[PDB]
Amino acid sequence: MSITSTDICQAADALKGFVGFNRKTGRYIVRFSEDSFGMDVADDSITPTSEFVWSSVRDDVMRLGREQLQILLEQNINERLNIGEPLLVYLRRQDLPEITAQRQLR
Repeated sequence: MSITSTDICQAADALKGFVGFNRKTGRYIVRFSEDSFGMDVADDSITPTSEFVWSSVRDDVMRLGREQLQILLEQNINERLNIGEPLLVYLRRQDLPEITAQRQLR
């Protein structure tokens, strides 16, 4: 339960599932079938939680918003989404203050 190494950044990829806002219960829920929702859910609101935690502030520069994890906390299913242990600790403290990912080809 201690803070991990840079691998913490990679553990953010371990999270799996497609989260979407259902108008039936009126909440943001996670499913594994994108085909499950018809016209009751906006497809733009359906996003893989893997990339949902990444907030692009530039083109190729994304910042990890750990507050996104609180939305997963609403679901309360840690094993279902597969939240890494580095992610569990990241909710509290961090090695990298904000996990930043950027790729350039210049």
